[PDB]
Amino acid sequence: MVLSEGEWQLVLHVWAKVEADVAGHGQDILIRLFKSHPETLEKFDRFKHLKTEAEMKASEDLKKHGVTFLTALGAILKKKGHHEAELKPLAQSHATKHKIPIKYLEFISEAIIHVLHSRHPGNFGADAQGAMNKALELFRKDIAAKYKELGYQG
Ligand code: HEM
Repeated sequence: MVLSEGEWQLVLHVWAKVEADVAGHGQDILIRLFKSHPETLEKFDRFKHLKTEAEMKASEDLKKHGVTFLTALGAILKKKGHHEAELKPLAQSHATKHKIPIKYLEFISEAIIHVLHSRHPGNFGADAQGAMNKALELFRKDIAAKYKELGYQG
């Protein structure tokens, strides 16, 4: 699939706001993911033991990982579709080291869209949400094809 330049502008316009508080957004997103789909928390051997949302908020480690994850996703969205290099090392680790099924990438996509809707309603109307959703669908599609080349799932 190919986004238009007007669709990438809606995605990078709301991302510019996210980047004013990277740690905050990375933390909200992971917590939302772990609350909504608790099974995903099991894939993190470093966080697995956190029992409540209050424990998750207080975790400095979780907050450091939210920064790492969001910064890597930002770098991919700023490429505007030309992200092949950035996707290779990410596909290799998530398929072979971490073993993250595509279904979980769909769950985190849902958590990203929930948090931006919540924190940025004026910049995340229907058209902006449709463009972000396309950008994450493009990312999931490319990653799924790389997973299949690497021998995982498909
Ligand atoms: C937009 C999607 C995602 C991005 C951009 C992202 C990026 C990252 C990055 C940059 C790292 C550190 C380097 C590496 O190991 O590759 C990482 C680590 C990891 N990721 Fe992801 N990731 C994504 C989705 C997920 C999903 C949905 C899960 C689990 C449900 C997941 C589980 C992990 C785990 C288990 C690690 C290791 C954490 C630790 O022990 O250090 N990732 N991820």
